[PDB]
Amino acid sequence: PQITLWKRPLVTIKIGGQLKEALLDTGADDTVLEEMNLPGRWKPKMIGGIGGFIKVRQYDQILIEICGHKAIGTVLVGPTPFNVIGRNLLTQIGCTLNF
Amino acid sequence: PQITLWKRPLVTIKIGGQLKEALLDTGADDTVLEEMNLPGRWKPKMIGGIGGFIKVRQYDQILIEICGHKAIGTVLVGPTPFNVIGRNLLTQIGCTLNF
Ligand SMILES: CC(C)CN(C[C@@H](O)[C@H](Cc1ccccc1)NC(=O)O[C@H]1CO[C@H]2OCC[C@H]21)S(=O)(=O)c1ccc(N)cc1
Repeated sequence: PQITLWKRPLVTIKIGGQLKEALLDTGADDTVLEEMNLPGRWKPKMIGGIGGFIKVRQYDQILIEICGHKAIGTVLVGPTPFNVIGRNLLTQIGCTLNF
Repeated sequence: PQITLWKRPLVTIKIGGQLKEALLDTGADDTVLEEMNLPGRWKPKMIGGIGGFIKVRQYDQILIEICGHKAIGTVLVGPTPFNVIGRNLLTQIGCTLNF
């Protein structure tokens, strides 16, 4: 679909069999989700945002479904203000910016 | 044009008679630019993201040219790691997400 930006580009995602709301975020390299239980092993990592750096749990090769489109990649879990879908997954679903 | 998301969506912008590089950021409500000494009045503001909040100066009705597309609106100025063009101006240049 084509998504205009008059309001936040919020979409429903499916991860770990649960539905959630997330923000399509072209300014994010990586995908960062709010605290949640995800299966599989994870490694401690750090990620930096506008306000500094936070501790996150890095899950690799996670299946996420974004508006029906499937992606399999890295998901960082930690104290983010919002579920953000970053470019690592936006590329998988074939997302581009157009003006 | 069409901007893919393999790499950061960096574009050249023109603000206050200066050329800068900035992210086209669908995850930013409002445009935030690295510290610069714009003339005119401003209002204090705090904006938050990953890592917490930063203090910024809110200027209104600032003209910005993004890849030849002119826009005018709110520009926040502060110690951001990156110039980001937010939805408040992305809508003005006709920018959409497409997948
Ligand atoms: C977290 C979002 C809901 C909001 N952010 C925009 C977002 O695109 C930032 C924009 C951004 C980009 C680079 C550096 C700082 C902030 N990206 C970001 O935090 O990404 C992190 C996860 O992937 C990594 O890649 C970049 C940093 C990491 S934000 O920078 O904090 C922000 C908040 C409010 C406004 N008006 C403008 C910007």
